[PDB]
Amino acid sequence: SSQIRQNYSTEVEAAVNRLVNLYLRASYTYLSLGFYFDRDDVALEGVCHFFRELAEEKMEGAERLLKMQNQRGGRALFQDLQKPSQDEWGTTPDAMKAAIVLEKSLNQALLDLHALGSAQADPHLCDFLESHFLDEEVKLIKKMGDHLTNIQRLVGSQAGLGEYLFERLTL
Amino acid sequence: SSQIRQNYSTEVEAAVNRLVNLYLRASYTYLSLGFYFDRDDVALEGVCHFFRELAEEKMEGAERLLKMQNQRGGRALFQDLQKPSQDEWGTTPDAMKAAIVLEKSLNQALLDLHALGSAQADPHLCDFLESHFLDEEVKLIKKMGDHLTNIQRLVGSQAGLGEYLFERLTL
Amino acid sequence: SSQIRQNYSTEVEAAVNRLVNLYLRASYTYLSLGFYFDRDDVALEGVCHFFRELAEEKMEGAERLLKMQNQRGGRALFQDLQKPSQDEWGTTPDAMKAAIVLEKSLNQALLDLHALGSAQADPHLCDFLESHFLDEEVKLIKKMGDHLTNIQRLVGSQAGLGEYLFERLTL
Amino acid sequence: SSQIRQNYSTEVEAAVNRLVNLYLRASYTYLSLGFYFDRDDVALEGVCHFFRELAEEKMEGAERLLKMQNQRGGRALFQDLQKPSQDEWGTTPDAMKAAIVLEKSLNQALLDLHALGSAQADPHLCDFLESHFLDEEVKLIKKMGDHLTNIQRLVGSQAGLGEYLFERLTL
Amino acid sequence: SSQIRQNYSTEVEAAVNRLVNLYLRASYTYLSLGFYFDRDDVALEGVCHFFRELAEEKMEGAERLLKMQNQRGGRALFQDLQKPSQDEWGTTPDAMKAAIVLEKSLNQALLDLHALGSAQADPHLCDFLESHFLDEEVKLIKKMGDHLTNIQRLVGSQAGLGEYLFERLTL
Amino acid sequence: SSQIRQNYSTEVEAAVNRLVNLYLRASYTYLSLGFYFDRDDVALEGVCHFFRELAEEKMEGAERLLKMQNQRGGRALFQDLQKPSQDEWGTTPDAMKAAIVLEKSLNQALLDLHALGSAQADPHLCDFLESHFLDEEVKLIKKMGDHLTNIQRLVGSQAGLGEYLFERLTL
Repeated sequence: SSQIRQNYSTEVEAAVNRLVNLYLRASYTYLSLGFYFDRDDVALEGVCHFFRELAEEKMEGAERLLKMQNQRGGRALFQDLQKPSQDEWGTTPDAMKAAIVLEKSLNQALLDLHALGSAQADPHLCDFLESHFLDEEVKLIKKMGDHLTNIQRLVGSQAGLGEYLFERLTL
Repeated sequence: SSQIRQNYSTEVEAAVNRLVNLYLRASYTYLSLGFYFDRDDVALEGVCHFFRELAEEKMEGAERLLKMQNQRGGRALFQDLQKPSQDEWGTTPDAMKAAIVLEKSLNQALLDLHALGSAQADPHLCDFLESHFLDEEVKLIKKMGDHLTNIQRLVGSQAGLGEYLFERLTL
Repeated sequence: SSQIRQNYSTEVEAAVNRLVNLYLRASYTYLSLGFYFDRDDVALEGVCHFFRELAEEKMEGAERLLKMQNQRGGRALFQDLQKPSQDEWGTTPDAMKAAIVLEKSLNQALLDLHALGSAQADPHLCDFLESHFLDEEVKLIKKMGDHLTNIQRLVGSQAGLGEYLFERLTL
Repeated sequence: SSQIRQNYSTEVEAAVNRLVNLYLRASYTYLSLGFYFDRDDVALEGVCHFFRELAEEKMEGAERLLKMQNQRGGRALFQDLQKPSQDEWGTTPDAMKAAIVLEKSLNQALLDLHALGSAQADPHLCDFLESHFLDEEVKLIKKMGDHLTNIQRLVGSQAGLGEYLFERLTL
Repeated sequence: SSQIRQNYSTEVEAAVNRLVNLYLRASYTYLSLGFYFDRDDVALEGVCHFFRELAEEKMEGAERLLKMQNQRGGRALFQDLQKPSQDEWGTTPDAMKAAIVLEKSLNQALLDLHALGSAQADPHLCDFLESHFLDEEVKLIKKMGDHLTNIQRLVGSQAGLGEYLFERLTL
Repeated sequence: SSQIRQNYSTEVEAAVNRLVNLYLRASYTYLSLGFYFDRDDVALEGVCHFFRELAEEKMEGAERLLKMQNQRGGRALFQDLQKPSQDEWGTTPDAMKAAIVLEKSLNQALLDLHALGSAQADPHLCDFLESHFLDEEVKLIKKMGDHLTNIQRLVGSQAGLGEYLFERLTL
């Protein structure tokens, strides 16, 4: 029995492990999305950079969750990482929609975990998630939504031209 | 059919994809090894740092392989990542032995791939692997072997004392 | 008989002379491509600069080959330089396709020479080509393929507008 | 018909194209002269450097002519480049004599072109040639003549010693 | 049995030990050549410095080979060092010829070792030799050949004068 | 007969040549001792560095002796270098004892040579040895004796632990 563990439920410990898996898998998805936009027959460098930076941020989220698990006296447990949902990611709007779907699923897991900690009366967990995760998610999702609106407006006009202009002038 | 692909076999393309998977899985193993040494009941910060730095280096290897795949006109394909072989990693000597086993398996995949490129008369592949991978592996494995010899010499004497001294004065 | 020559075949010496000719002729082609984009009725300065820089790089390749020929004790022999294949180079996509064709032909001569040195057991030649030529070619061809994909996407939409935008925002 | 072309004869346009060819071929000759003095059995580094620098200057002359052709609304047209007149260039005095012969032939083509522009009442051409070409030629030829006199004086005495001393102390 | 050794043949291990001996003996030869040119009745300081610097470079080669032997898990084994082939080294041309003979013998041992590693499918060895040894040898031998040609040209004229001039103005 | 030689006996000249051989052989011994401590199964980096630095110092001693031989008008003569007395050097205390034995043998050769110069009334030799060799030896031997006492005290307690601590905290 842990020499430091206090007010830390087995349910929260398990939930944090699942969330690590979800962050790792999102990182993997972004690695894939990034290298797809690096293909010579896709060739949108700004889009590649966008998603590769997101891969690093998700990996950072997982590491932060793992650090907290140990701080609280929980034990990190890792599961297999399922490969990303697609091998090819279509056009800029397809990939940005996919990204928002992924982020919304992360945000919901965060929200579920926050509801669990609140039901378990775990204020440290609730402060940890609010400080480092919940606002970062809101801000990123807003940014993605802004990007989708701009991409959609551009590719309604002329699809190839619009995609090029967005990568050049926004990304 | 790729506008840039030249002298790049389907066998090498497939082999490079498998090697990416192997590097990603090694990264995952090192993340696990690192956070285990971060546990309040293990508490060897130098050892944690050692393995967490290795996680970053393996992730860097995977990214470099993916970049080359695209440079050559191959298509990156990702598979599921199997979880690390253990959930708990025992003592410093156990973990360092595990690390050498893992690295030796990476080095053999690199050697196999180099033999394949040589049989396919792919000099770019052979130069790529020699420049960025084969010497890094030799140097890392030597470093690990040096570490194991020092840890074994220390924990033969007095196991807890020896483990502490190694983490403090070498790592 | 040369006071320094060792392990350097007459076949490799001849092949290196042919490759110098091929590099010189590529330089000439790029000079032509560059000044065509400088015409008042073509007027794409970024495209001119792209090809004029490539003319300098190919001339650098020839000089490096000549320096090695002398280092090894071979004798540089020069042949007539055939003029470039066209007098006028059409549109940006036409010129970029022509460039990829030229580079792919250079890369194949490099690959052939590397196979010859390997059959002659000439490791210095094989290291020389890998270090200074084979990776530069792979990277340049990837860059060109990226450019073609972007130009094609732009000129599918609206050809003049697309060509202008590419020269302004990528080149 | 060119939107910018004014007072620019078809005869001058053709003459400028021939002169580009002559400058390119002189550059080629100097590349050859330079790498000959780089041979392990010739080994006069100052002489190599002399001629390799001249190769760059002649290439610069060709580029300047091509730029002016486009400025005036003429169309650059390239022809085959004949290889240099020799494969081996003998002694320092032989090579310096060859250089003066080549430069005198360039200067005469410049003089002929200036006489053509003057007969065509093309003052821009006449100013262009005077500013960038005619005085550079006079100064270079004087320099070469100075060098020949010094080399001849030295190799009259003792030929190998004299050649070494000139390369060391003048070049 | 070595905890790190992988893909490293007993034949290569033995060959590397022989090459260390060959590098050490070359260092010894250059020490001798250097101090001979330091004699009050020889007195060519530039020549002394030339060979003493080469003694240091050969010692560096031996150390680099020994470091790699240990990196790979081989065991360094040292043999007696035979004294240099001469006690007195004649004139500058005699000593430079002797140096080229020695270097050509080193280069052939390197080439033989590279052929052995290639037959043993040891790509690390092959990359190690190419990176640090084979090009250094080619460049040094070219330099020596250049020096011999210059010395021979000078001492054909007037032997003492020529030897002095070479030491003063080249070395 | 030497234009500079004065008060320099054939006996001293011969003795200085023998001492050069002894210094060279000590250098060789230290190279061996150094690379043994570099082995992955020995792995004491401080000890390696200690002996490799001593190899350089002994090589410096030999060079200084050779320089003086020439200053005095003597002729350097080199003999075969016998390999070091062991291929493997045991533990830190074994190697430090071996080092003291070697240094004591060098110091005795220096003392013998000083007694010879004094019997030959060669004050320059006697001052040369006192200034650059005799005090360096006394200081090095004291340092080694200090090291042995510390190593012996440590490995009396717990041998592996003690050896590690000495390499970490003294070397």
